[PDB]
Amino acid sequence: KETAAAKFERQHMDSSTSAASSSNYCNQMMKSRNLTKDRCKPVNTFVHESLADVQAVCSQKNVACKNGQTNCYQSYSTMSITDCRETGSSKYPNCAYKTTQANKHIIVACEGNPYVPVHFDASV
Repeated sequence: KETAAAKFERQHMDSSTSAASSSNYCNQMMKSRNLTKDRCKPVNTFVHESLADVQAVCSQKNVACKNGQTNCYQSYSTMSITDCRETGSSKYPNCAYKTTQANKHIIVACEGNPYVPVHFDASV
């Protein structure tokens, strides 16, 4: 099994780097995190912050999730994020990604006891 909360960290957390290191970053991380095992996950975002920092977002600004549910929260501060979007030459099993670093507010769905992030919703 893999808890909702550990799957979030596996898919979205990357505190070991402060930014998108190189153009190689996405191809490497997407595969590394097993995001390219059943298909090429089209898009994925990695947050370069500490796990305490991202968890604290569950107590920040409450906003509507893209799905209409209401358990989403927006971060008061912008965080360092790396955006990975699948290219055109990307053909499974050879998935390809364009790495894109930025600093934006993250929106995450939170749930549970403790109330921890379980889904990345967006960034603005």
